[PDB]
Amino acid sequence: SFEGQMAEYPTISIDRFDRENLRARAYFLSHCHKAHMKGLRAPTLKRRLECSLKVYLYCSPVTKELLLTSPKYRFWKKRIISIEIETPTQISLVDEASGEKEEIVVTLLPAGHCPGSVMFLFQGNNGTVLYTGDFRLAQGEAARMELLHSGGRVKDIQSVYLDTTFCDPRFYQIPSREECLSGVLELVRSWITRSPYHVVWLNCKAAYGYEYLFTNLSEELGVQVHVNKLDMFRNMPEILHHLTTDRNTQIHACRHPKAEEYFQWSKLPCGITSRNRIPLHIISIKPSTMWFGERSRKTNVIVRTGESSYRACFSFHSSYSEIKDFLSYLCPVNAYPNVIPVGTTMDKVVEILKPLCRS
Ligand code: NI
Ligand SMILES: [Zn+2]
Repeated sequence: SFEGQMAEYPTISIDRFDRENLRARAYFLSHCHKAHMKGLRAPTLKRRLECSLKVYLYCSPVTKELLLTSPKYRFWKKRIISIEIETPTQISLVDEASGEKEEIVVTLLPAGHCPGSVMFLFQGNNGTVLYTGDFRLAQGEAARMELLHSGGRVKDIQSVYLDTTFCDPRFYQIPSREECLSGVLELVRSWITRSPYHVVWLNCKAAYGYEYLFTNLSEELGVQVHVNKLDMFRNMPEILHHLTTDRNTQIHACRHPKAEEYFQWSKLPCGITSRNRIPLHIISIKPSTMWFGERSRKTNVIVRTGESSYRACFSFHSSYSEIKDFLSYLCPVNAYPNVIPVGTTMDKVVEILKPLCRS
C-alpha cells in the first residue's frame, strides 16, 4: 500500500509524514483529511524541521488555508508553499547529508474529493508520475484536463498511484454528484417547506467534503446550515455564509458523540427540541455511499430507513467503472493502488488494473 513514497521520486513524500518520510527533501499534502495527515504534526517531524531549513510543504491554496486554521499545524506556516491549480511549477530539492540537487515540475489537478483536494502530476528526469490522492472524477473530466496531455494525446505516464477505495466490480456504478445533490435537495425541500418547525438533521462524518451539499441546500432553500464550527472557512465567503453556529435553523449538520441516541428521542445533536413550545418535526438524512452492479440499473438515491430517517447517496470516491475509465485513459506503464478495499486483497486490485497498463 501507499506509505508516502513513489518509486520514481523517493526523495519526496506525499500524504504520509512518519517513518521513512522523515528524510523527505519536500512534502506534499493532497487534501486535509486525517487519513492523509499521519505524522504531519509529530514531535519527530518538528524536530527534523528545526534541523533541515530548505524543506517545504506544498499543497493547494485551499488546503493551506484549511490546514493552518488548526492551531496544532500553525508551525508549518513558515514552510508551506501553495501552488496554484493547473499551473506547472518548478521545485528544487536539495540533499541535507549529500551535496545533491534535484529538479521536478509539479502540476496540481482538481480531485473532486473535498475543498482543496488535488492530484499531483510530477515531471522530472525519471519519468512522469501521477499521484491522485483521494479522487472522484466523472467520465470525460480527465480528457478535459489539458495538462494531462501533450500534442493531443495523454502524456506518457510511467506510474499512477491511485485511489482504489471502490476498485472492485461490485461497486460498478455510483450515482453522479448532481443526482445525489438533487435527491437530497428535494427531500429537504419537501420537509422544511411544511412549516417553520420541520427541520432536517444531516448526519455527516467529521471531515471536509460535505460543504458543496451544504452550500447547494443553503443556496436553493434560503436557509443556513447549523454546524459545530465554521472558523476554518473564515476566509472562504462562498462556503462561510451558508453556515451558522446558531441552533435556530431548519437545516442542521451539527455533531455529537451520542447524536444517534438523541435523534431516536426526537432531539437533534445541538439540543434544540422545540420552538414556541411546539416540538420540532425532525428527519435524519445520512449521506452514505450507494452503488449498483454492472448488470443492474440505478435505483432511488434516497433510501427510507424509518418513519423519520433516510440514507442519501453520496460518494467521496470514484466507482469501479470510473476508476477503470480513468486508468484506461491514462494508459500508464504501472498502476499502484493507494488503498485496498475492505473485502478484497492487493493481488485482486492489482490484477483488476493490470490489463489497462502497458507493462
Ligand atoms: Ni480523503
Ligand atoms: Zn444543530
